[PDB]
Amino acid sequence: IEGRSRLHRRVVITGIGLVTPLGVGTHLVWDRLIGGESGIVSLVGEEYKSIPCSVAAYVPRGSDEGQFNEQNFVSKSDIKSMSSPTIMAIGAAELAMKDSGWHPQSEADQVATGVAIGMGMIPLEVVSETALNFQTKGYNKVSPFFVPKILVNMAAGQVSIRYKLKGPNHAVSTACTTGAHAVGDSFRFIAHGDADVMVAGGTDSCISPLSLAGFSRARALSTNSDPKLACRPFHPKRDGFVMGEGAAVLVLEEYEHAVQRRARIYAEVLGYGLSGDAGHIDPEGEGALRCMAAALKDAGVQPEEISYINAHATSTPLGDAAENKAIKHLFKDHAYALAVSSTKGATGHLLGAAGAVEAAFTTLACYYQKLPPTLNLDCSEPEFDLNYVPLKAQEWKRFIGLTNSFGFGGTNATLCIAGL
Amino acid sequence: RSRLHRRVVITGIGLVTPLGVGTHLVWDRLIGGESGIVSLVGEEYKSIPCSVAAYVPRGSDEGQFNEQNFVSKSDIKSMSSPTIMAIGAAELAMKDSGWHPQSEADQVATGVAIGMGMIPLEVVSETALNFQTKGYNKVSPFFVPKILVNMAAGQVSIRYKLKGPNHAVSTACTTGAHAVGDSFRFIAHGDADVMVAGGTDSCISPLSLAGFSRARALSTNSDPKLACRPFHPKRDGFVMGEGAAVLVLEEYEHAVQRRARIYAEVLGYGLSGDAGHITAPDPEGEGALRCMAAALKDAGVQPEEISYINAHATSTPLGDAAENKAIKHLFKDHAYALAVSSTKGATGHLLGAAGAVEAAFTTLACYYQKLPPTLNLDCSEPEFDLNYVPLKAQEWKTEKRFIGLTNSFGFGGTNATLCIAGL
Ligand SMILES: [N+]
Ligand SMILES: [N+]
Repeated sequence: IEGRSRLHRRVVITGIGLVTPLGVGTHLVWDRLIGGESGIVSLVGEEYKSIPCSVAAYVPRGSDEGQFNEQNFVSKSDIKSMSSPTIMAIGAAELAMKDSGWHPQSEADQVATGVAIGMGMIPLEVVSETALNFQTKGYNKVSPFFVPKILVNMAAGQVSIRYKLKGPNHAVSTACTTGAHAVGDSFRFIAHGDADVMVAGGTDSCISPLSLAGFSRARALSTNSDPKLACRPFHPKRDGFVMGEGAAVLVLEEYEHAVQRRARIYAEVLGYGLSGDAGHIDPEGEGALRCMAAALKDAGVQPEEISYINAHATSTPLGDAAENKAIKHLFKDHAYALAVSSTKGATGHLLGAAGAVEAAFTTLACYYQKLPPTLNLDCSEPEFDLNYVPLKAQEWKRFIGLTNSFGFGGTNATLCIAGL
Repeated sequence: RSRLHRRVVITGIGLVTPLGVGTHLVWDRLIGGESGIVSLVGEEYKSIPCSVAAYVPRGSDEGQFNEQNFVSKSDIKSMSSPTIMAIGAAELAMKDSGWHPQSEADQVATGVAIGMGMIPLEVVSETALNFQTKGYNKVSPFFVPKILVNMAAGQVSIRYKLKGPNHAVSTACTTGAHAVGDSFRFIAHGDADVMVAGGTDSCISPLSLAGFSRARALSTNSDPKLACRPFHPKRDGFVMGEGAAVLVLEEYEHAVQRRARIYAEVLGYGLSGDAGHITAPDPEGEGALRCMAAALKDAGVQPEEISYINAHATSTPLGDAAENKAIKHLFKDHAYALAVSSTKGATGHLLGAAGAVEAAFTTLACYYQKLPPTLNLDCSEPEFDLNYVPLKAQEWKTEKRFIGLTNSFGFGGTNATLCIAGL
């Protein structure tokens, strides 16, 4: 009546695929990130005069190495029935499986491999254009692919079909927290015995006048016209986030499964914490504290064992300060022994993909024992007195990291990830 | 390493459906063989092949949905129709459960997992027009919240002080089952002691119905009395419904200590992907077989112990047959000794809420040991030779444990099954 004990398995990360404003491809992206590079640029197009915002972080497109070329992954015929985020997700999943050396062929390997890829927001423009087409050209001009193009779970569905992944098929949609939940849920499915491998992550492409209008009106997007300075987490002059686009996918695998096939293992997922603010759609950051605490409890590790936090910090006056507070309250005097950085200066806020790209960055920090910098942080206010890895990457017991994702609607998640 | 896997029970249900509002009222009408499927009305729906749907009945009578009972007039303009229905369903579920967290400890011990299959499309297109015409300054600050899938779970959490795990899935027709299954796993794992779990969807509009008709998913039958008929020779697509279902899941000892009324125990949860087609089901039903088997394995139950299956069967030619094939394959000779029914003839297909409403029906089936019928099933092809509880409700008494399955299969080939049992 109190329950039964069951085997709870260890879970590792063996592959990473990245489609980001810093570029495409695992170690290329990590190099640029560590080298202090950024993908934030000025918005181009006449359609953007209607909005106060003038910057964003785009995925670089083209045929050079490190650029995104859709035609490498999908046919011209597929591009009509798939949204841009779905295409980005297929690219990232392909690169992740290649990075892992996992290409399931047998029925047993296919059924043992699932997919958990989330999306924060559906493609607004596709809905917008179809509505107008329906109203002016009639029913029979609506694409038969409209529904399959606009469902949140379609990226996970398409990756499953493309790579014949037949295990659990799951898609979360929790705004900025989306990518973190996808990795955590996958971790849990594997530990529980539902799958031996999970292809997990997040994707989003929300850069459009309407989307940016919506976010400008509902939250704080920076109005800074200088793309080199717009996004500055923890900085006195921070004034809102910068929208990015992209997809990040990780291959999670049961430990003995990985060892048996002699996979290269980046890191171990130790813990997963979740909480709700239950406040507003909190300057003390209580929700953030409870979520980090939950991840520590899940991992069975003490606060003093943590050496690195990849912060959610999106460059907002209230948000960055609340997270800083939650960190200080939880870690107390140990807060001064660890390092904290936000990589959003480099990628922008990738929304649905943010938690996944940052889980990948934390995974690589564990692997390389090196910390990506917080860009643009040349000074700080008294309350910001921690080591935020300002400007330049730093070299760095077991290496244990946390990565935080806090989303619209008060939904919070933290992942605890460690070196092996 | 081994870890404690706690037991999880259902202590409250709140239903907002085309059959009406209020869990036990809806159950009585379902068992009595009622349906909420009606004809569409208005020039707005001209030119679209589908002319039927299932609406939540609105008004101030018993069993009717009155928005004002749950959200204030000013709060309406800040949230979508699905969000409002989820708030209503959640309020009813927590009232049914007798769970209303007050202390910080009870608040942090209680989370929310409510999903949505699809955001109402009309807010996007209307806002787009408003933005193109009146400009930036007239775009609502609530537009983003209205189009985020996770906003139902967020609003329910704020409104009811739920500070535990805050989670939202969006897996089309499988949404509601995932929300319940994920909550089960969170409780069993120790992340929360109580979860407010379910699904909501309210997206019957010209554009949505045009979309699903173009994908060739919907019934083209103009007769609402006959349009939806799972397992029937003349089935020709599903009927879109709307609504919300919320269930209160709770750790077993937690429920016992407070003397909660316990409907049923959640035993198991299984998941799979067809990896076949983005909208069409695997004709072999291999995906369905796999998530049912996975549910039984999670539950520690043998096929021969299952007495009832609440089928996904939405009344499509290929879908219904593929599921029938999966049950026959998995259960073998025992397929003829269990009962299977689809309640979509009564509620329509509630999309994001379907897996949650049908988890609720399966739970009540366990509690009452009575099986809701498949409507409109007056005859069948030779391949449909099982007991589909045709037309009229059946009592299902056993001296052994009543154990049921509920299936949800969605676009994208995403499958889930829940295993729920009497106590
Ligand atoms: N993060
Ligand atoms: N079902």
